[PDB]
Amino acid sequence: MVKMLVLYYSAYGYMEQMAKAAAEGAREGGAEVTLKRVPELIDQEVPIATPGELADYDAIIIGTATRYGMMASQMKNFLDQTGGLWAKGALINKVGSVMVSTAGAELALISTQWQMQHHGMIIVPLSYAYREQMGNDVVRGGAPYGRQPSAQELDGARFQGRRVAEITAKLHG
Amino acid sequence: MVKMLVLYYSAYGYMEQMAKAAAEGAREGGAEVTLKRVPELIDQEVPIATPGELADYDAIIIGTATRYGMMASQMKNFLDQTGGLWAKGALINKVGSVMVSTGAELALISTQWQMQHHGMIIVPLSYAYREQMGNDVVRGGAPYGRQPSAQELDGARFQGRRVAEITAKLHG
Amino acid sequence: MVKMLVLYYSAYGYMEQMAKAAAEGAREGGAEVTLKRVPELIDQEVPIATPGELADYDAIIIGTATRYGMMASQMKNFLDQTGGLWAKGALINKVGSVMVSTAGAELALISTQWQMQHHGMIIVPLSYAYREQMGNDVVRGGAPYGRQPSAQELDGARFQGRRVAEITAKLHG
Amino acid sequence: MVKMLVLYYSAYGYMEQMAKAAAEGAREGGAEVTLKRVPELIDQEVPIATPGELADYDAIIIGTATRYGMMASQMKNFLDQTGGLWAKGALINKVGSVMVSTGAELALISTQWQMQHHGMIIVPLSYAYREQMGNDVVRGGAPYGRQPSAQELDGARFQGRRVAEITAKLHG
Ligand SMILES: Cc1cc2nc3c(=O)[nH]c(=O)nc-3n(C[C@H](O)[C@H](O)[C@H](O)COP(=O)(O)O)c2cc1C
Ligand SMILES: Cc1cc2nc3c(=O)[nH]c(=O)nc-3n(C[C@H](O)[C@H](O)[C@H](O)COP(=O)(O)O)c2cc1C
Ligand SMILES: Cc1cc2nc3c(=O)[nH]c(=O)nc-3n(C[C@H](O)[C@H](O)[C@H](O)COP(=O)(O)O)c2cc1C
Ligand SMILES: Cc1cc2nc3c(=O)[nH]c(=O)nc-3n(C[C@H](O)[C@H](O)[C@H](O)COP(=O)(O)O)c2cc1C
Ligand SMILES: [Cl-]
Ligand SMILES: [Cl-]
Ligand SMILES: [Cl-]
Ligand SMILES: [Cl-]
Repeated sequence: MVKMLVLYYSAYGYMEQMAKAAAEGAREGGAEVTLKRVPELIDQEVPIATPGELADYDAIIIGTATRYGMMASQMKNFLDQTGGLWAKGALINKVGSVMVSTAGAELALISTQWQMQHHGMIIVPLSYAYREQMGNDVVRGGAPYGRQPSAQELDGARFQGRRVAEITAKLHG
Repeated sequence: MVKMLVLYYSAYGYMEQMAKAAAEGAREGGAEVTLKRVPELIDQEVPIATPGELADYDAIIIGTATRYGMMASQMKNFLDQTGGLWAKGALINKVGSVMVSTGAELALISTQWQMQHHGMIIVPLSYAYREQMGNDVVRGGAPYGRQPSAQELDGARFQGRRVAEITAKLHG
Repeated sequence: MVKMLVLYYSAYGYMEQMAKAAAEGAREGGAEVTLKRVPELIDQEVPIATPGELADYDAIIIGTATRYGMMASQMKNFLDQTGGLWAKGALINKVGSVMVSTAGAELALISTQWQMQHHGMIIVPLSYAYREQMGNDVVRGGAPYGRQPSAQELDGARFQGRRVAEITAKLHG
Repeated sequence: MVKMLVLYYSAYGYMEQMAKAAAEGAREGGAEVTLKRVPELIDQEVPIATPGELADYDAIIIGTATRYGMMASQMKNFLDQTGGLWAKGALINKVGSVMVSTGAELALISTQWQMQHHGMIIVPLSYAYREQMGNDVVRGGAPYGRQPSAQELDGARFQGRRVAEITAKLHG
């Protein structure tokens, strides 16, 4: 099995739920998933991650709450202490993906993906067209969509997780 | 073999050379490569691409000249005519990569934005490796010194081959 | 009186209404306002603008519809033909401001403001804190807020226009 | 006189020199200038600034060193502690400007983002003038040639004075 790290920062519990969704989706993708959160400057049942352990995974999904469109200082400060890993090129060709929350945050997405790109990580974006197709799909199936994540957002997170998982699996097998 | 499109816009021939380098590297990666340029609004021997043919490739490398840090209008206007492909989701899970020439970070971000919204899998530059290269070629006995330098061309080749191999692994 | 140009691109009539609001607000700011739209690649009573006329105004407000978070090709193509003006430095120290529509578009705002910045134009941003204060204000006054622009958005546009106008007036008097 | 704060973060002394240049230029613009640096997480003779004092100035110039194209964490962490000032709207209509050192367009965009959301009036670089400068000093008889060059320092000074005069006009 490929190993995936779901690393998140949640200020109000939203991004945590999104992260759990992504992790579940990734487990359904046949990956060994570990859920962790970044240090502070809330579910304590979730272990706190270290910057140096990121090289121990084949894929890394980063999700973070946002403040007025920018990265949360916690996630950015966490990723800033991965200079050694960068110097080694330890994260090169590892699969990565980013989730952001505004509970629009394009700048945050760009910044997080910037830090991930400079590590040489392969980036898996959102499936936008599919995510707008989803409403029509669930309408056809007989169950239309309609601070706390909706069903559509969670489904999107799950799908994202599984997609990243399968892609990683393809890259290792 | 996986099929790759090296699509470029060059205002003065720089990005054309970079594109040829990338295409060569991709050929060395065991990929079937097609080199094409976007329409205007100088090498006429290089075929002009159509927006709708992008779905016919397993991987797409986009290189563009930049103006004061932004995307060239040609490339953006070309990519703006892929609305149908987006609606179909024709480019989802296709491997992509971006080269930019003049710093032009904003252009990189915009091009990668358009490629991301198509759901394309993005392959970035190997930055740490790109600083390692100087020391490498110094150890080898051949240090690096309008027209791309040897280091930049080698970087383009490496990028192309990397994308090629990644695509091959994703399709094999 | 200071002269202001309200230049806009509207695909579906939203940004046009926002632009009219901004223009009215600017007139209330004591400025001589001219409303224009960029060429195509819809109110034909509104004159089409030329790239070279931008130097004839003390202030320029740019509003544009957005496509998946990016600038509309019309506005960008229009601003791309102002190379001569840039070469002269004709727009240096002229007051500028940007409105964007998604009928979030942070990247579009950044790009438009990028083109305006490289001309050396003085940038007047949105009054964010005031714009969230506005709801509470109109609630206190006895008239709470609640494809087609809402009352709050139009009021924001008007306020923006007047603010830009007064700032420009201060810079010329 | 209008009051201006030149707030900077320097990792290796470059942005410190740029900041001194900007402060000098602003003094020549008839402004009362205070030079300060952000806290850490080398010149101890330069006073350390507090997040809440930013409202005491008519104009604020922010200069910061950059790391791989992004904002330095120090400056961003400092500006993140101005939530109260934002809630009050204390920095609305105050004149602002940004200098960045290494291309670092993303850092410029982020810093200007934080300054914009405070409602600060933004004064950019004079780019066309900054390419005019070389030809100017060539005509004058003194062509330009880790430590900022004469052209960069002159640019910093010009920026400072420009911001100063603009602020003075906005308060006069
Ligand atoms: C996530 C991340 C990405 C980085 N990307 C680059 C890079 O693209 N180019 C580079 O020269 N250094 C990069 N670095 C290294 C830093 O920019 C910095 O040069 C290094 O950590 C040493 O910094 P210092 O000696 O000034 O403390 C990166 C570091 C991190 C943590
Ligand atoms: C490169 C590209 C990316 C696009 N990404 C999105 C997207 O992420 N979400 C979306 O709703 N539409 C997306 N579109 C579709 C456009 O937003 C637009 O709706 C389409 O071109 C037709 O719109 P129009 O009739 O207003 O011209 C994209 C189109 C292109 C060409
Ligand atoms: C809105 C705008 C902003 C520009 N900003 C810059 C700039 O910051 N630096 C620069 O060298 N040229 C700038 N230019 C000029 C163009 O980048 C370009 O160099 C010039 O128009 C001539 O281009 P060409 O000879 O390749 O056609 C700007 C042009 C426009 C229209
Ligand atoms: C520099 C800066 C800019 C801010 N801009 C905005 C803004 O544009 N809109 C907004 O709602 N809050 C803005 N804020 C407030 C923060 O988003 C945040 O709500 C505030 O710091 C308190 O949030 P917290 O309790 O979640 O930490 C800004 C704060 C700072 C420091
Ligand atoms: Cl959250
Ligand atoms: Cl070129
Ligand atoms: Cl519109
Ligand atoms: Cl420095």
